[PDB]
Amino acid sequence: MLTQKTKDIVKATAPVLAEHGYDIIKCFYQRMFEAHPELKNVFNMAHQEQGQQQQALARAVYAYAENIEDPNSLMAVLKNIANKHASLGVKPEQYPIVGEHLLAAIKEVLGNAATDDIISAWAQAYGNLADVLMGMESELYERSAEQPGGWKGWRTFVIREKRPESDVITSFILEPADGGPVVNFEPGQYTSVAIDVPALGLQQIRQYSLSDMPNGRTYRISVKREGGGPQPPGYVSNLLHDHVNVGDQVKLAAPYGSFHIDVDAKTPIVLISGGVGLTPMVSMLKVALQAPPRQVVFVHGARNSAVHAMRDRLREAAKTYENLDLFVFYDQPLPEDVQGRDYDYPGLVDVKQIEKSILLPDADYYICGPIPFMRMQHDALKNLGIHEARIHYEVFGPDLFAE
Ligand SMILES: Cc1cc2nc3c(=O)[nH]c(=O)nc-3n(C[C@H](O)[C@H](O)[C@H](O)COP(=O)(O)OP(=O)(O)OC[C@H]3O[C@@H](n4cnc5c(N)ncnc54)[C@H](O)[C@@H]3O)c2cc1C
Ligand code: HEM
Ligand code: NA
Repeated sequence: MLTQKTKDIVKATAPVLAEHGYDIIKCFYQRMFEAHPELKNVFNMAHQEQGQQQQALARAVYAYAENIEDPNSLMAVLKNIANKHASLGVKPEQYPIVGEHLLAAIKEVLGNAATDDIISAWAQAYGNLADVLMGMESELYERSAEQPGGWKGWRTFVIREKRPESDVITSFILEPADGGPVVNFEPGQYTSVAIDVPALGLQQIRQYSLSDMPNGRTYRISVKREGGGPQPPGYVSNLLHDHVNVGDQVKLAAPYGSFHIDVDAKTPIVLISGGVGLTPMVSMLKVALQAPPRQVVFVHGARNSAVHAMRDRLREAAKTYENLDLFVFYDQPLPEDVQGRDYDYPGLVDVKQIEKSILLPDADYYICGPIPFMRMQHDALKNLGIHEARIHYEVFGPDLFAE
């Protein structure tokens, strides 16, 4: 457990670790994979643009420093990570390995700046976070195992049907190879597909949202073909499209993810969507509009009228359900689009213009859409005094630029 002095060192040096985030992880991967090549089967071997990783890593460091004094908020941010780990199959025995190589990388990259007190402070941080995560992950693993149709680790599934949806999206209907029941899931949750990639000679793992509603015997995932041209094609999405066919088998993780409506609660729900179309959003919409009345507000952030399927399905739902408010934003409306009728406000979703409508007592906020969009709204809500534990966001579905 961290003493106040230790916490002060972490807070004072976070800006420096953030600064070298990308160089640190780059060196970390290099060291760890030479010592433990087996771990390449769990980590994503696809290279990402330096600029984006740096941003993401810097944000992670600042998030820790910002919530280190608030255990309630820290646990909130950690539960999203615990779920991702459970899906990937992260084990307790792997924490010491990651810790060693990560600390060696920090010391190497920081050079002079890496004093003895700084390394020890972050070594304690790592140890504390590892302790907490392992426990949370242990609980998740345990809960799944004891669920009807649940399991731990990988379970083999067979592709029953493969249905092309468009020129880039294809759906896969999966059934367990053992023909037994499959554990339920909540819309918003995902599974992880573990598959060998010939080009790499390694196994790779990727998450995919679970489509529709649970039926006790099959799952459906919708996969968008990634990459091409300027961008090197994605490994798993193209592999699934071109080389995984009806009859083949893949390994799946049991459902995980903290992003999903709590159908037990009776508090208000605020949904902020920045591009996600009817997939699997109608499933989550259904849950939100379930019995009995719950105060629901939907904020649809679209570009304009070109694609307006989600916009209409919503006005359809808003027409019927009484406790439902809908707002539409167009970041680049058309000449034929006129405020007050085709939409409510221009530009990207700006919660500041509908504060009266979203500042509901005891509300939970669910945000989906592009990653940059989700971060933006998350931060906007924090500025309005909303607690971390009340903000929920996650990559949801095959196309975050649907409408
Ligand atoms: C919780 C969750 C749910 C998800 N749900 C869905 C879903 O329902 N449907 C879906 O389609 N996807 C979903 N995803 C995304 C999915 O997990 C994969 O990320 C996606 O399929 C792409 O994987 P890949 O193996 O094809 O690409 P990777 O090989 O991982 O490549 C990733 C990207 O990097 C680009 N790239 C590759 N090499 C380089 C390089 N050297 N320099 C620069 N750029 C490069 C690739 O073109 C691609 O765009 C979800 C993700 C999460 C976290
Ligand atoms: C105290 C230690 C740890 C912390 C704080 C940590 C934190 C994180 C964070 C913030 C993410 C991204 C979360 C997200 O995208 O939602 C992540 C991803 C990941 N973590 Fe953990 N993690 C820790 C330990 C581990 C360990 C021990 C392993 C196991 C080998 C591991 C494997 C992964 C993998 C594979 C990913 C996915 C990204 C990728 O493929 O590179 N993590 N971790
Ligand atoms: Na070690």
